[PDB]
Amino acid sequence: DTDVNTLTRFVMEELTQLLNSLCTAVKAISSAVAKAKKLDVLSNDLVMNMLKSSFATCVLVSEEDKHAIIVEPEKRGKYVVCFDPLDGSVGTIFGIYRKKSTDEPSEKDALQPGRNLVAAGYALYGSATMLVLAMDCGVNCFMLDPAIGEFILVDKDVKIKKKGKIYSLNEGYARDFDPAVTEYIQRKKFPPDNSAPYGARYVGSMVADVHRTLVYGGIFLYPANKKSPNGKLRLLYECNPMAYVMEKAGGMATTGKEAVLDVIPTDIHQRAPVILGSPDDVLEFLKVYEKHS
Amino acid sequence: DVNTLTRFVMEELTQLLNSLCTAVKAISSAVAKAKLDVLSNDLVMNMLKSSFATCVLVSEEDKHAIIVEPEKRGKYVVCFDPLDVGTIFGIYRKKDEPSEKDALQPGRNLVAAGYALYGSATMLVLAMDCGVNCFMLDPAIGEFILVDKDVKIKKKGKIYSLNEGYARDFDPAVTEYIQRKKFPPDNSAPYGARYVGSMVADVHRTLVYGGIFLYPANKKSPNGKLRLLYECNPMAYVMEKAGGMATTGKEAVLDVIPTDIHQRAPVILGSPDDVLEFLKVYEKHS
Amino acid sequence: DVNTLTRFVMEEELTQLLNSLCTAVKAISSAVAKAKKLDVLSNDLVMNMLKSSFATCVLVSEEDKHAIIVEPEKRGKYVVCFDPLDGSVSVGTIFGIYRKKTDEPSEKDALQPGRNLVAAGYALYGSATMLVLAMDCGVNCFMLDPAIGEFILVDKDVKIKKKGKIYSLNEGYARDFDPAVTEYIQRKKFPPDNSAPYGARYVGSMVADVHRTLVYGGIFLYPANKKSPNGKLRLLYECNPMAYVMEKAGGMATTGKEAVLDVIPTDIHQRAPVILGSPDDVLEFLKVYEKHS
Amino acid sequence: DTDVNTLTRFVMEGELTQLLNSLCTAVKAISSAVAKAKLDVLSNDLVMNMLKSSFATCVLVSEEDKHAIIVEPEKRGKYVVCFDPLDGSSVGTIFGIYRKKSTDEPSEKDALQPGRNLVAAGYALYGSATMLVLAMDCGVNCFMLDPAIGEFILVDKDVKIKKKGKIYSLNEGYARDFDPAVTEYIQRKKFPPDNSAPYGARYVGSMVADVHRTLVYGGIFLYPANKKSPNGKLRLLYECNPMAYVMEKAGGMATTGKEAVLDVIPTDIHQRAPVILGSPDDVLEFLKVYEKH
Repeated sequence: DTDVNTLTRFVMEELTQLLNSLCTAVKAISSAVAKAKKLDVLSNDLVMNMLKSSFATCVLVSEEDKHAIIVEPEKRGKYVVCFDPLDGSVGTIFGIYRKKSTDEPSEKDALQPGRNLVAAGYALYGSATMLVLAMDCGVNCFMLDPAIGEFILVDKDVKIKKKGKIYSLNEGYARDFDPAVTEYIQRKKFPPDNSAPYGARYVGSMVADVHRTLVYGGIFLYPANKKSPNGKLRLLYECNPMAYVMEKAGGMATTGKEAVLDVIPTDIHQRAPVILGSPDDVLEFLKVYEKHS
Repeated sequence: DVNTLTRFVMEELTQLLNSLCTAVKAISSAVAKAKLDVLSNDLVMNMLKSSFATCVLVSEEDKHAIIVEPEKRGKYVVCFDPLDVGTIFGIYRKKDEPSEKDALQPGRNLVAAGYALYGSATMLVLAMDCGVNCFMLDPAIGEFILVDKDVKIKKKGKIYSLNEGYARDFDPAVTEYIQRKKFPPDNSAPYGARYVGSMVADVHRTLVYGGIFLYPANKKSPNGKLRLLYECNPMAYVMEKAGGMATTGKEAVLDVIPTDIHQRAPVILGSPDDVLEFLKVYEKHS
Repeated sequence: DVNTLTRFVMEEELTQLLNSLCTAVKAISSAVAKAKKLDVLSNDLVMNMLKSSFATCVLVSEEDKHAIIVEPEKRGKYVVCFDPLDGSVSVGTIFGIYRKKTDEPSEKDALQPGRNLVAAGYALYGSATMLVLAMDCGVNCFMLDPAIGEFILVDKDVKIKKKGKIYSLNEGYARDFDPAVTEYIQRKKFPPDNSAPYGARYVGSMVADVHRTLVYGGIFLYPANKKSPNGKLRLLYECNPMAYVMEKAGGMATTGKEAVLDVIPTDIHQRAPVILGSPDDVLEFLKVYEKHS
Repeated sequence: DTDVNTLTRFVMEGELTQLLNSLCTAVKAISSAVAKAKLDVLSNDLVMNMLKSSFATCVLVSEEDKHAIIVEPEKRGKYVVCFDPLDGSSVGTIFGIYRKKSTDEPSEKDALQPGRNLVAAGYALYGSATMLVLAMDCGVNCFMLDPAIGEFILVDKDVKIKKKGKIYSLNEGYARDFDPAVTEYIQRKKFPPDNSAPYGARYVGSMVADVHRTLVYGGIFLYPANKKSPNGKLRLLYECNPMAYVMEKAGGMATTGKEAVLDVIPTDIHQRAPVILGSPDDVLEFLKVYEKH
């Protein structure tokens, strides 16, 4: 009340400037969402302009642009940012790297594995706007307080449930499942040990589904198959930030054959399968997966 | 200049809906800055009573019907779910001393029904005899504003919506229908699946995008799980007034005659082609 | 349980009229916050809202040369005189409501003395939007709660202080004041009874100055001057509503010769001098006025 | 809308940015609390806590606290802030920012600089819209709080005051105590020697509102010395100096009657100073009369 605990204060304990400009873009997107393809492009412009104006970034990768944006040298800082400004048509997803090579900034500075992330998270636009921010120390949830236009810390050092009771994927594409996913889903509905079957939830928007997985536990799947052999979600600005949040909350995220965060990308827009969530549920999937390998 | 819900309704019932809108705005605010369903129940009850338009009030939260004190008594009976997130409501004219039996009317008797959905924006869908209209809460001025007139649902959709987690307990007809959605026999494209787990959100998506929503009966749950009076009937009335369908499997939800205010009903609703297709599967398999 | 203006009115057609007026005030409040053109915007809002209420037949506004006659299908039994954006920081809305007292509605129905008022009040657009409503039984204050978009009862049966310590007028017109005003003002600064001089306040917007007078006591004057020899403020939709609020709060409102509320108007835009506020202060002014006539 | 021009981005063109960012947070929180209404002690605590957390300040002087606050060494930065957290309790917040001049341990004496040494100064005015006026070496800029996104947005660049206004502003209730020069100056406003139009009078009674009107419409604002108060009534460090700085950067004047407010060398953090400020032609006419006495 008299000691507002804002995201700025929490992070202050260049990166502060970066995240402040991002919060400004998230608040503006939140407002534009509340008063509603056009919104996609305007969200992108907002995030690009705010991140450039922070003096903290040198390379920006967006879902909207084929090539990385290289920041003008007068506005250039040391961070690389990959973002999805309006995921789900909703939310915003971001991942922040430190530039590693010492040469002139280029698309290659964004090709780091998620293990190299300095900070990642997402904003979920709903009745309230929530911002989940993962850093090395752990995961913290902030809520936009619309009265004062600040993100307030509301949940510190978030940890995901060890085991969940919800599974989340688009089962309408069952005809195309690889056998491992088919059997894993069968075990959730027909538990061979006579325990209670899992409930199914699928919002259809990654940020909402992932957020519910974090808060309530369970598993979220956007898996590969013979039709989409690398999955559908984008590694740099969807899978890697979500995998980083999950891992820092004590969860897991795998493509099925390796940790999402260990994939070394060659293309800023490459896709990745992803299965993430409560560690016991992801382990159970990886166990069914290996059986089919 | 400003096309509010009250103006639409005027062109007593207006006083009832005005009081309901006040409760809905208060709940919308409480949801945003979050026992919450107990607060929400009190809100809707207190405003409905203060409207001088109601006599019998049925809520998900109260075991018995609330009878309105005679000073504040009006003509209408209201069944509502204050925090289903969303708010659901159904409004009947009474027809004798007001009592719990006045709420035991088939949904066919509804005068008005609809729901509020609390998201990034707060939407209110209102169905009356002449159709369905959609209102958005403009928080700048605190009024529900007309944004979609005479809403009709698509004839056929591309989404099916149910908790597939319960598949082991499914009725074989539901099992068969869902199988045809994923593995279409006539070589058409499979349906997508969506299931939020919140009935207002799932029904609203069905109204807007088209498709089918199911919370059907099985042998563990022969009457389904949703409540007829303050969940199924209002949603069914909205669906029918938008050119869609709502069936229990055996009959139209709106034609069920309740005997208890908390009784459950199976519900299958949405686009008419899709509900008809389910009914076809339902005929041949139990 | 929420104590709204519409609930208060119902427990005491007038309710639809006041409901429609509240919607216009809420909309004006928002346009003021996010701001000539606003004058006619606000007039349109009030005109359209009152017409759609089905409760009015004759509408008089500052912005319209002649009285508006409501189309027969939307007609009701009430006459409304209003200033939609008085003072156009500090602005407000002023309204007075009469019952039509014959034949076909026309301008003459608006020409009743303020004594005949059924309801009157004002909205003050500040950091909070306040609505003060006067009816037969007294004055009540409502605050707009923006979280829920309703006017909430905040002060019941408001009574003005018997004697205040603030006087309020534009002393820039000192050269044009008649001798009673000059002597009265001089008594406020140099009290012949060794009491403490009054403070002076003058915002220059009638609603703000009158609301301060109501809440803190004192006296407000807008006498005639050389360029405004019949007074400056408009009798029908400025002085009469404020005079009715004052009298219903136990205060007074005079032209000098007689009660504002007893003036019988001849023209819908005619002006009046006005002295209003705490009864001891207005009585002291009247004693000076009588001495000079 | 996609290139939001925030106070932050204007100031970035970074300890001063951090300081001003943290001040903006307190101003937004105060703005909301005023709208939803011990407010001055709450406001004071909010400003102190935000300024402390900024890591940019070392000495804080508040209108509310007898003694200066010395910032703990771990949160210490180079700036000295004098502020009036809720002036008028129409209300506003006033601030003046200095750079510490000294290698000595931070103390009350670091706040005893002439206003000529200010790095930044200004005020927030809470109303229907919340405005922030910021004066820096290069001039005066006005920002409007956009409540949709919780950011101060640049709405008017390089503000200049009118050369001559038509409004004078002071509390004429104190007339019995006026120094003869103020008496004569005010008389000339009402009875102009040259047969020009008399000035209008406005006096809200809140310094931020009265000064802001003076800035926007021109004219003159006076809280002068007299025999009872030889040093005026308003406070030099956190009222007179910030307003004098704003005025001079806008092309106006601000005098005690004997010298520029900004050139007074303070000896006490709470000392008073007379202040006469506003349009240059009007202040010069005041100084003509004051010299005469």
